[PDB]
Amino acid sequence: KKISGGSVVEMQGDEMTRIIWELIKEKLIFPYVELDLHSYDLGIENRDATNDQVTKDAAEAIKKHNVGVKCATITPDEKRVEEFKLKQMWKSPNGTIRNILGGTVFREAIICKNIPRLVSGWVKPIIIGHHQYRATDFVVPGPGKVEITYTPSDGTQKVTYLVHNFEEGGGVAMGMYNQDKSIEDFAHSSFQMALSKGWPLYLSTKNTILKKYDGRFKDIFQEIYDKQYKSQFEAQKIWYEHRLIDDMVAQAMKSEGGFIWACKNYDGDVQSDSVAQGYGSLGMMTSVLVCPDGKTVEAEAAHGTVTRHYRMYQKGQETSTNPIASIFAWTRGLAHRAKLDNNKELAFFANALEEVSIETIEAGFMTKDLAACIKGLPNVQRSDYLNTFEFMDKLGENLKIKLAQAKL
Amino acid sequence: KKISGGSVVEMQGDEMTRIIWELIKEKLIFPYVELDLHSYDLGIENRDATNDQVTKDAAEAIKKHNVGVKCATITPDEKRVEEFKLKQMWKSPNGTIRNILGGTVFREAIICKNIPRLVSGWVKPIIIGHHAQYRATDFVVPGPGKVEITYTPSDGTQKVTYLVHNFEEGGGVAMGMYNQDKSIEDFAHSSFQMALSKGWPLYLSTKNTILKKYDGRFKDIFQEIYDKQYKSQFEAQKIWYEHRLIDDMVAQAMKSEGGFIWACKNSDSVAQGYGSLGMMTSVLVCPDGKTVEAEAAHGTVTRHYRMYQKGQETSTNPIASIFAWTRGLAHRAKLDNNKELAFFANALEEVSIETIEAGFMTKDLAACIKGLPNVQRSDYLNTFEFMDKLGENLKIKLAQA
Ligand SMILES: NC(=O)C1=CN([C@@H]2O[C@H](COP(=O)(O)OP(=O)(O)OC[C@H]3O[C@@H](n4cnc5c(N)ncnc54)[C@H](OP(=O)(O)O)[C@@H]3O)[C@@H](O)[C@H]2O)C=CC1
Ligand SMILES: NC(=O)C1=CN([C@@H]2O[C@H](COP(=O)(O)OP(=O)(O)OC[C@H]3O[C@@H](n4cnc5c(N)ncnc54)[C@H](OP(=O)(O)O)[C@@H]3O)[C@@H](O)[C@H]2O)C=CC1
Ligand SMILES: Cc1cc(-c2cnc([C@H](C)Nc3nccc(N4C(=O)OC[C@@H]4C(C)C)n3)nc2)ccc1F
Ligand SMILES: Cc1cc(-c2cnc([C@H](C)Nc3nccc(N4C(=O)OC[C@@H]4C(C)C)n3)nc2)ccc1F
Repeated sequence: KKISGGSVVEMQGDEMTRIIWELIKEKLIFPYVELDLHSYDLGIENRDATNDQVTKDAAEAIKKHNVGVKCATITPDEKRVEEFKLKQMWKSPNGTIRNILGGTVFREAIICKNIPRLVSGWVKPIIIGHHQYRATDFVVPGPGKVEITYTPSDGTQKVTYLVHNFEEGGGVAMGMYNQDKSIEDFAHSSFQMALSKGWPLYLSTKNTILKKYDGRFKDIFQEIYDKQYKSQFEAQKIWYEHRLIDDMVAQAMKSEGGFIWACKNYDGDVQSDSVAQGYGSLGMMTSVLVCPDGKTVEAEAAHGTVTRHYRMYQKGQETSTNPIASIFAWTRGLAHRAKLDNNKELAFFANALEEVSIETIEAGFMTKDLAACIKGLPNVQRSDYLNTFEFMDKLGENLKIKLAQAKL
Repeated sequence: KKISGGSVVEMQGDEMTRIIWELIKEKLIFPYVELDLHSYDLGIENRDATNDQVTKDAAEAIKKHNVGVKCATITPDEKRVEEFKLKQMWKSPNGTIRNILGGTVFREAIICKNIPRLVSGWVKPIIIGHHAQYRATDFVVPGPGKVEITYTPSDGTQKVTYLVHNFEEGGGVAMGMYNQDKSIEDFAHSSFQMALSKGWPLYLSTKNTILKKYDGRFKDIFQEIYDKQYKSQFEAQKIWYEHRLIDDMVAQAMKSEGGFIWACKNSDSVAQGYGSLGMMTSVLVCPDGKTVEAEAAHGTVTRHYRMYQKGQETSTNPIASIFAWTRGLAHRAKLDNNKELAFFANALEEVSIETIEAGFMTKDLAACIKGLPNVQRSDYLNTFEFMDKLGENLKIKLAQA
């Protein structure tokens, strides 16, 4: 009866998202899909006990099965250690996975006709790809010479570059780098994303300023395009072009959306996440780690565990947490699984669940944050929204009807 | 009798803005104000004829007289070298001026109650200043090996060597960048001076959680300069200074109503995408608190100038160019304690906002309310009709006194 799903590496998480995650599987995934699930408990109470081995095991499993779906997890800080009696302030589970699997992170917001966009003209989502987190910075305490050097590993002559001669007083200095392989893995991930979506791709740099550094990004993309993708792109009526960041900002805002934007100097936490957080649309933002093979993906919600809401849930208070970015972690993983397995039944299910989600909201049934995008952050009434469990139920009902009406 | 405006440095420019700049002086400035006008022609052909000496002299004149008002200018590229048969690709005049004067550029959008904002909650303008990557040393790493950054103090008692990266698999790129304390101090002074001038609070944003040393130094110097030199001046005006992590600042700004100064350590391209470039001012604030260079945030508007050249009707927004004059004249009035000039510069800003708020505007403003496809010929005024309208309204405002 159920749809064959195939091999999927699941990762359980923490707090409010963990609550939502189970509701998704129980009400939206499992009644219709039978999966070869390879579940890992990346909850903090199990990550500490297993000495963050569950995190390492989860990562190797995604490499093996090619499809990973991750719940949001608590990234440990000093204050969290007192709450769980933590044996160590462990690494970020996402940092660990990214270091193991590699690849480019692509962000995408979920668009609904009745939910205003920051730029009203955006009817189709904009997808942003990006690799200062690698920088080595320090204080210069007084006069002296700061130099940056390259020492070949083969014993040949080191090359010296003067950064600055501080004649009077001190200041600050830093060194940054990028590996050709990382730039190549980013070009491949971006060209494959544009083909898998049927949208054009743009790369933005400041190669007029950082002529060598950014010039290398522009040349690598172009080299990979012309030799491995130009024909495949031209046979989909789409394209690839390099843009200076200034022209790209303006172009993006005058656009209708529906393009891929490979952004070199990009701070996703700020330019996407913080803007989304301030706009009140974090619950509608998705993230997908796309490895250079074109086979390995790890899909997740761009947001965190939603701690504030989880506390109200513990304190017996009613919550209205948006589950869409969480559902879309599942739908994006299942869509990629279907692509690999040539599974038309699974490809349809992933498509139908995304549509039910968009359609329910468009029909007037939504969580508090979505109601706030319409009415204004402080202007929501209880009658404007459905709570966490109420919304999941409405999605469930609409998913049933939609799947029954599709046979014909 | 006309107002005695005093010493003002003016820089004439290029293409569409040159046409607007001359209309502003003839129609809005010269009928009410007399100036001891130090006028420099930064038109591309004059910069070429003088080997860019006019640009350096204009900057020297701003330093001497403290007030500069600048028209947009062509920055030569390959296509411009050919178009004007230039002796060489002359450097940006703005770069030359900024290099000679020093200081921080603050951008500010002009708000009208009938004109939609990107974030509707912003009912008051946000003033943004960036620290100004351009003094970096970047290179290509040909293959495996170590990239290290070293500091050697002048005495020679020490040497610290930091690993940037040990390239183990192939090549890539690397770069080194720096900031002198003086440059950070100057940025703090301009920022505190801007906040004191507007009577608005100031926020410094950095990524000090990641660049703990590099950005922590910006955080430390701003706090130290504030505590010793500005804290009492801020308390007297009931304003405040605070540091913010960039992530929190962006979220906070999105939820804000505006009316603050934002010193950014990491707008006009956002204004261009939005279709509001003609409503954005730009002001270079020197750390001395005496020298100011005011201009529109936009360029010469070449696309519109080609239309004007071909007889075709143009609807170029002149407000940002007007606000370059009002801002410079208001600073001149403050340095000289000239109530009449202060009154004039403020009234010209009010007239501008009132005219737009009464439904008399340019195509870009009409497109902001309605959207460019739905814009009908009658929804907007052309450059010249709009300038005449502002002129009529200015005469009335000034007559009612
Ligand atoms: N990939 C991952 O695993 C990530 C994990 N985290 C972790 O999550 C924890 C909490 O982080 P925090 O800074 O609060 O970031 P969150 O994204 O969890 O929450 C930030 C705020 O944005 C709003 N928001 C986010 N998602 C939703 C949603 N689905 N529905 C409704 N509103 C939403 C809420 O606003 P309001 O409070 O106004 O309701 C929320 O408190 C930390 O322990 C952190 O380590 C953080 C980022 C990523
Ligand atoms: N400070 C300075 O002196 C600056 C000079 N420049 C110079 O200006 C020239 C033109 O550059 P360009 O890239 O076109 O940048 P511009 O800012 O001159 O124009 C870009 C576009 O923005 C819109 N726009 C800008 N100003 C106005 C206005 N006042 N009213 C209505 N719309 C406006 C128009 O859009 P639309 O086409 O959709 O109508 C315009 O074509 C170049 O030679 C460049 O070097 C550039 C920036 C600053
Ligand atoms: C101009 C410009 C844009 C962006 C940018 C950032 N993040 C996205 C996300 C991944 N996708 C998307 N797609 C459609 C709508 C939409 N959003 C929306 O309406 O409000 C909320 C959210 C975003 C503004 C966060 N977000 N797109 C573009 C980045 C730099 C820039 F300079
Ligand atoms: C956090 C954040 C901030 C900013 C931003 C950019 N530029 C400014 C300028 C200097 N001032 C100002 N002030 C009030 C309104 C306002 N504008 C407005 O509403 O539409 C037109 C114009 C600008 C968006 C061009 N512009 N302010 C804020 C942008 C995105 C963000 F995500």
